Amino acid sequence: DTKEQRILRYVQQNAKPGDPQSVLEAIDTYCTQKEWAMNVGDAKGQIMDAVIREYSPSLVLELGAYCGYSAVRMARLLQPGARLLTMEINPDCAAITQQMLNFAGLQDKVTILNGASQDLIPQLKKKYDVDTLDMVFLDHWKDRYLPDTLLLEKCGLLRKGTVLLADNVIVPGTPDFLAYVRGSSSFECTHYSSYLEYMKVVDGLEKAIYQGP
Ligand SMILES: Nc1ncnc2c1ncn2[C@@H]1O[C@H](CSCC[C@H](N)C(=O)O)[C@@H](O)[C@H]1O
Ligand SMILES: Oc1cc(-c2ccc(F)cc2)cc2nccnc12
Ligand SMILES: [Cl-]
Ligand SMILES: [Mg+2]
Repeated sequence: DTKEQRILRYVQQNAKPGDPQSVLEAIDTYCTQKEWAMNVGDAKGQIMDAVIREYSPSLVLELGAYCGYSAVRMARLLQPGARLLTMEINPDCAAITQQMLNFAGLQDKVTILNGASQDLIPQLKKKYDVDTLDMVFLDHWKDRYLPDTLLLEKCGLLRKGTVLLADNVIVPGTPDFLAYVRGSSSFECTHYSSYLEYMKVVDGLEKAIYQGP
């Protein structure tokens, strides 16, 4: 089996169904003690929690689901009726994420889209009945942050005030995206310094609020 399957099995063996906090703790324990994995982690997760609570988004899009850690993190803090869409290109990870959210009891708040963000983003308005997004969490391959941001704009999915929150802007880094949003009059940017998941290595999140065309 794979690392991702081992994470899911550990959660099933150690966490409580319907208890998102126990799911997050089980994942963080496994990934601290057994095998490192690219979950956003508790340090950056706490910053995400604070941002989610501040903005109270009705509709959030996540790019990159992996095992569902960040989806559980965000979905547990959404207000009643608010929703998360998450895109995952790896079908095995899409299935693991669905099962993780099922285990956590958050399945009615989340839709997991199996496919590449660049193929799914253009279908959000027609197939998934999206008008505009309130928040986007970018946490997929780093070379897609800028192209997908530009694609979201082209597709009419951003509104004045849409909050982009980008993981890993220091490590591994996303140089084109970070330079672009910080240089653009269409974004108001703030940097939140933190640490790489499960490591004593500096990382950070960038918040970039869309200002319109
Ligand atoms: N173009 C794309 N569209 C959708 N998912 C993508 C993608 N490129 C990479 N990915 C996925 O992005 C994930 C990065 S890891 C995501 C971690 C997750 N947000 C968490 O914190 O828990 C991987 O599972 C990878 O398969
Ligand atoms: O949070 C992350 C961390 C890393 C990563 C990998 C290897 C290192 F050495 C350091 C950091 C990669 C990621 N890819 C996609 C989404 N999130 C990632
Ligand atoms: Cl951490
Ligand atoms: Mg990340």
